[PDB]
Amino acid sequence: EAEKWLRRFERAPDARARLVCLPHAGGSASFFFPLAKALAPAVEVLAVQYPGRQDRRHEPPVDSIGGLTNRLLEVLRPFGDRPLALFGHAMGAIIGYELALRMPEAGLPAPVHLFASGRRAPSRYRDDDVRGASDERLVAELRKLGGSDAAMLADPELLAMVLPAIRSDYRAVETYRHEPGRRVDCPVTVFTGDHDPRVSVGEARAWEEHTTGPADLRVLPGGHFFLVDQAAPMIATMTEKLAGP
Ligand SMILES: [Cl-]
Repeated sequence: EAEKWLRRFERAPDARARLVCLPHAGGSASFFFPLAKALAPAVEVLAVQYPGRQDRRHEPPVDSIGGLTNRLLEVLRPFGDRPLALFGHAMGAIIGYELALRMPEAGLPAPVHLFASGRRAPSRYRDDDVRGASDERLVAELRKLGGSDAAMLADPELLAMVLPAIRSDYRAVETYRHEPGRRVDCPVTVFTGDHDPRVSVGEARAWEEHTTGPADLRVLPGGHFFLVDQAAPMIATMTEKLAGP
């Protein structure tokens, strides 16, 4: 079951760290294929494939962020024989955070780093009536990813197969409620787009309130999907953070 959830596009047997990579609500494991190539051999990428995406399109979407986290903790166990860092974008950032919080009590060594991309701090909310994604937002964000994910849009048969799950997960993201007063103990490095309407700089810096460790905010040029255009400076930052304590 572990490799149905986790895709290893580039084996790196001598890697000093594994990086669990969690996509946004629309995204699939394949989004992270170039990162896997980029980070190996020093870091081994484990790209997460949520139920309902790509090859898992026939599976029902998860019941909640809580449930997804529960299921992912069990899946990550076999991979705990080396240090785990988490990278997540938007929805993925939330799950990354919840994983990080739960890992030690679940019987995994504490994560070595949390990279939170394109997401306001877990304690930060907005009174904006956003309880899910509009169809126009959903499609816009798929197009932005390019690759196999954007390709679905010219494939209405396959799009029909994955839409229910993607919609459900966007609703999960807005139904999400953090546990107040919790902090991870690992370093948190925050990536955010300078003109992302969904994440303000204050909201991004507020991740410092969710760790007892160092918090490093990096604002990069771009919107909600800045990470596509800004992969190089991000990868430079990630490789350095993961090359030391
Ligand atoms: Cl999302």
